Amino acid sequence: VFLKFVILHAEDDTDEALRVQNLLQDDFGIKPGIIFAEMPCGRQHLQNLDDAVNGSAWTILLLTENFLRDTWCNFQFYTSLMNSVNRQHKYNSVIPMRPLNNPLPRERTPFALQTINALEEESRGFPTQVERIFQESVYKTQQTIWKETRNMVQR
Amino acid sequence: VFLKFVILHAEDDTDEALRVQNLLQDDFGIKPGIIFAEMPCGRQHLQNLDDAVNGSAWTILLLTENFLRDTWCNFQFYTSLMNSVNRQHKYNSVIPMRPLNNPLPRERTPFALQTINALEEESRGFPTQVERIFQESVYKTQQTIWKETRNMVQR
Amino acid sequence: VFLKFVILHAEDDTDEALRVQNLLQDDFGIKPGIIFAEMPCGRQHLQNLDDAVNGSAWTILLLTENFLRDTWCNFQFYTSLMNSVNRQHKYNSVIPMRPLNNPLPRERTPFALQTINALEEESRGFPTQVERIFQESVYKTQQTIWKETRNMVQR
Amino acid sequence: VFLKFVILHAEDDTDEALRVQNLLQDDFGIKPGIIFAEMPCGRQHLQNLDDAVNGSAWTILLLTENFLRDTWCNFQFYTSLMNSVNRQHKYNSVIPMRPLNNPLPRERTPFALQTINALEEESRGFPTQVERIFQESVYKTQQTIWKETRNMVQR
Amino acid sequence: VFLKFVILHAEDDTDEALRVQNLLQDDFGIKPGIIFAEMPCGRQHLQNLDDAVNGSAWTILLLTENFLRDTWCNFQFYTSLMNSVNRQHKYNSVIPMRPLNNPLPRERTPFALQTINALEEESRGFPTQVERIFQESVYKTQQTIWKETRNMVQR
Repeated sequence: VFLKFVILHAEDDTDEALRVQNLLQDDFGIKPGIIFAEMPCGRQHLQNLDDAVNGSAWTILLLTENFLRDTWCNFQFYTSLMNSVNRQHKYNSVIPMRPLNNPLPRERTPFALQTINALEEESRGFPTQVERIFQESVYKTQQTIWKETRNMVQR
Repeated sequence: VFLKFVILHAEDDTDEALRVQNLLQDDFGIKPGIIFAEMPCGRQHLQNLDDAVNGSAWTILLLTENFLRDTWCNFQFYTSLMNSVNRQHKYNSVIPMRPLNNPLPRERTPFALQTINALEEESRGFPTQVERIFQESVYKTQQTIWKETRNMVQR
Repeated sequence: VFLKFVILHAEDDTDEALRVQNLLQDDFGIKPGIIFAEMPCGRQHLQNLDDAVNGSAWTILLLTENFLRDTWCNFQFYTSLMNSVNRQHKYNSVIPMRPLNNPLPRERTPFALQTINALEEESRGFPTQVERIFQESVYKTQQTIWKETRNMVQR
Repeated sequence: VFLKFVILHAEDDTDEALRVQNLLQDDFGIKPGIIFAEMPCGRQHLQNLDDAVNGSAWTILLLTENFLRDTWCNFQFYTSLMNSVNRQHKYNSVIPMRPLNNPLPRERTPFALQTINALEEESRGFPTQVERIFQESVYKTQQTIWKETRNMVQR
Repeated sequence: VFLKFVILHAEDDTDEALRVQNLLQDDFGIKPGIIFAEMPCGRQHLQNLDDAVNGSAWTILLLTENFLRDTWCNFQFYTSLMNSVNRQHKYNSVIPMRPLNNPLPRERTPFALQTINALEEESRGFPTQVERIFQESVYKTQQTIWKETRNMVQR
């Protein structure tokens, strides 16, 4: 399995993540895709995070007003940022998007996100920019590598 | 005999274990499966535990609010954890699941369980994640080995 | 009589038990202490086991390579494990220690022991950890109770 | 007892841990401090881990080239990470430090560690940064709480 | 602690940063001051960046020929630029200075820096312009605020 998109969320906002997940899968037909919670039960969350980073092309940060309020949440996506930096194959995989439900405002955004275009479903821009960018060839390039990039790990 | 699932329970909660056992067997058709109490009478509980660990693919921890309250109960599943660690054939066989009847809360969970996805029949997630995971091939792989893994013990 | 330590051994290894017994008594001055064989002649072994469990603070499992090879040997220390679980006064009295002479290896250890720190005279650790733990107050606490715990049985 | 530092190590590297332990204790006078192996014999390793987490101010990860190669080793420090996240009293207690003996290289570091400053005795930086940080008041603050934080557990 | 100056550098050029740091501290007596590497060990680099931005009056960009060659380096000082824009208290705190060791040439400078006076230790100008500008009152103004600006954060 390899995902077109993965949503990172706080459990308080899983309905929003789902809603987004639905919107992503349903409207765009962008499937398969996983939210952090679904990852195989009975395993370590950390290990699933690492595997999840590998298994997803793009990495959606559900920028909910209190997404930052829980410390470990800050820790989790930090590693994702590095992974985008580390591997060309994941370059810009980390997609900050303000939710509809209580988006994080610009007043206090962490500067790191301020340096990046943070999207929003409220905006006219989001769907056209996704359409223009999140396309077969862009995904095809990523997955084609991924599979062989993990065959090495299974030989 | 080899089990798809084995439930570990405290005698105070055997009705819940049964109910779960029924739900598992009845709804999913996941049969055969045993709860700790049923193991052959007249034998040592410890020895049955060891054999039970071998005889079951997955190992359900009935995380009842007072499941931890009895010390030996803590001892019992500790060994199961090791067995998951020890043998690939039992990797993640230990499935922490909060019951419906007075589940153990997150306030005081033993950190070890906190590191793991603990399931719950209250959740929307549990049945779909089981369906996606607890499937013929996954069980087939485990049992196929088990039988020969014990023929060695009976030659 | 109440013992600081009791050694459980197979007759094939009594020299090792003795050697250990000597080392324990001689080096540490930890006296008195008994090995399973010495228990009063002409009595039932089982009954001596029960009394021996009561009469000893700590309970050394001479983990010789074939200590497990004789079935009843497995049965004997099983009851000791329960007694540690049953009585606070005997909590952790059961001390698995790999001998010098052909210690049981980690390859096949019974998982129950794997969950526990099993000591070894080969290690640098064993003597310092004993010194730090097996001390007057720890023993004093146990014996002080024991005596009155059996006066009840003799009134 | 409460420790200024605790070293987490794989048994293959205990000499390095010791050497580090010596260097820490001897050069800086930072005493007392324990390595994972020393924890009271005859007890469960897991339980000692939990108590060890409580008993130490700082938590040194002996990042030896094969420290990650053993799975349970990965599991162990995962819980420590959470404990740093969970309790302010342990904030940043988890100190990743590359050993002298075959340090883990940056080529394959687990991203989580990549997000953190990992120290190294090879560097000019390590001793001055410790001196500037690991100081009476910082330790005093931690221990002063710890003692009362466990008096609650012993009342 | 509050710094007169902070140097931002790539690890390949730490000797230059040090040399500059020495020159700054030694020649001008401008102390204390920190280079990016020194920030407290065991913490997140990003968080230290944010705190470092607050803790320094002026922010030296070690414009080494390959300072831009590493992408995240570009990201880091971008946030600093904003902070100068955001807060009057940090207005022009960001001081681009070409090093002695392989300075970035004007041929390919990023236009943003081209709009700004970029200093150079090779020039006659640098020391007199620093003397005329980096003076007690200018620093006094900044620190006096800083301290109370963080008392708000610690009340």
